[PDB]
Amino acid sequence: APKLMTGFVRASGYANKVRRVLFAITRGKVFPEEVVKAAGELNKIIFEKLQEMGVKKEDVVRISVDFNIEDGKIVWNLDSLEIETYKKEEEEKLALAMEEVEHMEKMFEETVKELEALSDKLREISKEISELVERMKQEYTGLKLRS
Amino acid sequence: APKLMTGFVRASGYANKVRRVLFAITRGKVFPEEVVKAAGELNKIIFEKLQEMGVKKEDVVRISVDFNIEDGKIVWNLDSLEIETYKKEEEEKLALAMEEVEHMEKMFEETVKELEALSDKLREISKEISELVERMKQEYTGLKLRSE
Amino acid sequence: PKLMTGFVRASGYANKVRRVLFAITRGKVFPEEVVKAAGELNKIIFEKLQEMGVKKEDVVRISVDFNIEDGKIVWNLDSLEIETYKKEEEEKLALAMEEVEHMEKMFEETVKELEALSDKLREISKEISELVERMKQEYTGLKLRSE
Amino acid sequence: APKLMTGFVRASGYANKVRRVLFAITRGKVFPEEVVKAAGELNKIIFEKLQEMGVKKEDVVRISVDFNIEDGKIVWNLDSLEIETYKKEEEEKLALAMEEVEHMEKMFEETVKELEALSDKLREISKEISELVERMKQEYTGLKLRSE
Repeated sequence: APKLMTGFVRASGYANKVRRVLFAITRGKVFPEEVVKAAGELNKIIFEKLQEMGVKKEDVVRISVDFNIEDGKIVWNLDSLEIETYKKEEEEKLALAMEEVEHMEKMFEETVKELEALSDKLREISKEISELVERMKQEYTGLKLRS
Repeated sequence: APKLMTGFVRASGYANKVRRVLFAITRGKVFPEEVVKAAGELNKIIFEKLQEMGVKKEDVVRISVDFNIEDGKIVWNLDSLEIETYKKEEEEKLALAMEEVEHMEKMFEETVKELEALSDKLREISKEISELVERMKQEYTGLKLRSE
Repeated sequence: PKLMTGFVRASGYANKVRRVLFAITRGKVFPEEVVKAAGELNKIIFEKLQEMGVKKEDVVRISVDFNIEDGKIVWNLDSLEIETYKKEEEEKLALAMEEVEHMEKMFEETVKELEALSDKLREISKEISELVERMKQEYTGLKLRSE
Repeated sequence: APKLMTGFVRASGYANKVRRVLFAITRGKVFPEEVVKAAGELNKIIFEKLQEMGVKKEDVVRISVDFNIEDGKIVWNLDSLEIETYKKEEEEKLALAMEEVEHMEKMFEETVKELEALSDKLREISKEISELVERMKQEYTGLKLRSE
């Protein structure tokens, strides 16, 4: 029985961290659309639960839950889910450390956005090239076309 | 009334040349599907007129037809077609040129072949890379995804 | 100018310093100087860290001022200051940090994958440029790149 | 014995064609700089000779030369140099044909020019990407770097 776990994650972006782990865990087994929908459903549950524990933005949480993959759907036995909670005030040291993790992932996101912009510029060139190579075949040769 | 004319071309690769020229005079107005179809249709009509002339494959020929574009479609009155014939033995000098032409044009194809090989081999990476970026986005960021 | 690492497990403290050094200096110094300066201080730490008897599992905080001077990195060691946290004390913290390490190393594998592709690409590009030229030489009266 | 020959080529184009044929013939045997100098050297020699013959722009020529590769240089027996000329009024039919092959090859170049623009633009992204990858290595990982 496979198991999602987030480990120590600042509440601020617990939502992200479960999904991130969900993609990682189910890679290849399920379609991405399902991964988002599934994590979305759980994330909405752990939110209302987190409020019942009176959790603030700054606190650090922890998440364990079991799920099974069945004909390309992610189903979890919700009662196999457990949340641990850590008030910043109690574990001030850990709680800071977790803002540091957060900020260094926000920093990261800028880098990816850069990369995305390049890979985009590239598939663009790639298309324009491959497109043109054909346009030559047409006008300058008698080779087999793509028609 | 626009028109296609081929220019001096060896009988050997007459079929190719007419298709080459057609794309040219019709870029961005027609579709390749409609062009490749009409270029096969009109060159069959030439071929039956071509055996009718008794013209060999070492010879040289001039082709000029009128044509018209109708809602993306390609249409031509055939009694506008005009084929000139030039026997090898008569212009032994001319025919030798269209043979050297044809050879280098084929020699060119082999280079295009490698280019296509390169273009695709790239477009693979282009796609693998862009897809890896998504895979990163999903696993390592809170960024919006192709998926959502 | 001040590099600080914040909470990092003792094991990958080496990396963290350099990683951040690159970040802070980007553009201002050649990379060769970043590795040299980083390694120089990283040793100075390692030694000064053993004197305090720090295992690999413990967590640490490191702050040192430095100066960019005619393209070189100089730091006054006096400004350097190290906090040290025993796993025994912060069992909760030290886990979180180990958790980061695992994740950071999991990440390395993705990068390697990406490089693998960028390389395969640079190669393909170099070939295409190389071939495009060879076309110009054989089929055009165009100007070449050796005239 | 290696032997560069152009075949039928309009007077205007001779210059290129020989250089093109020299590259194609001596592939991987000599550095391009040598080829372009060598073609450069012969091409001026054949120009002088081409004026003596009184050849106009429109006429067609054929060229043959013997040459040998020595230590990475291209040397030719210049007395092996053999030219033929075909004034337009004599082969009026051939001259027009070689004119069309000229204008065609020029319509071609505008394409290679475009392709080149793309190849470059690409090479650039390759460089930018491949660099971005290194920056990630140094900033986000403890992997081995190009700087160790």
